[PDB]
Amino acid sequence: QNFITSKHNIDKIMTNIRLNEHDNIFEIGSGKGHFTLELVQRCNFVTAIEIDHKLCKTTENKLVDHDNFQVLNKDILQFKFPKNQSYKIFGNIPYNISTDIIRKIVFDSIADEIYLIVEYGFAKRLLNTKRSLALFLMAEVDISILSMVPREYFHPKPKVNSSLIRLNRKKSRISHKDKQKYNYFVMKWVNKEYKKIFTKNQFNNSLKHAGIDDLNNISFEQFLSLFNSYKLFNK
Repeated sequence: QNFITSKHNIDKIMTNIRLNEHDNIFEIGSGKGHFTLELVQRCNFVTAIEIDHKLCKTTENKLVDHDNFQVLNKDILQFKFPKNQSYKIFGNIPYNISTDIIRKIVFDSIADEIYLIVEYGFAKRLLNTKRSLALFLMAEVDISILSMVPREYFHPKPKVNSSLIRLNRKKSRISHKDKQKYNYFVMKWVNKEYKKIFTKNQFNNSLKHAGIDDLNNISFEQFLSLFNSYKLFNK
């Protein structure tokens, strides 16, 4: 629900999306095909993943004059993305499953660049180093809010505005080796269960060592410093 159908608005949004003629794209949710139509004209090939079969049909009808696409009536959460292919993602996604979609495409796909339209508050949370999802994502991708999408652009009109965000894949900051240890550290840190990860002395030394003077506001680099100190203290 909450589709964007004004061509005028669609163009303004596409203006911030820098996908090119040679990129293969996976669209999360096709809606009635309003963005799908733009993507196929802009990009090399588009694979739209849509759970609702009627929408798949509508999208298909809207793109009748295009050949560089396919619509798959599947569940994004169960979809298996390519493993030896360069591709990007775009998605005007539902708030209710935003968290699951993003973990799915960031942790279970190798898309090197992802463009998503999410609620304004959700987007802000993804950059908040006090939250676990943000800390897990920042180890795999860089995140940036590109523009604000007014709720008037949607229908039904949501009660809050949205944001167009971009996630860029980068070399993981956490080795596959420190996976479990990182997951534990993140959770205990966001829950402020400091005692389970640092003795009082290690805690203070780690903070000064990371240059953190205000616990209520730490950069991701500072958090990584903390995780590194955590590793050192524990063999």
